[PDB]
Amino acid sequence: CKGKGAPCRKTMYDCCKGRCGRRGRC
Repeated sequence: CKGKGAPCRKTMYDCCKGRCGRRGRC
């Protein structure tokens, strides 16, 4: 999974601390 504050993938909610944000970061 991704990390909070780190640029996640605009694919889905891969963030380990929530979902991806519109700003490109979780």
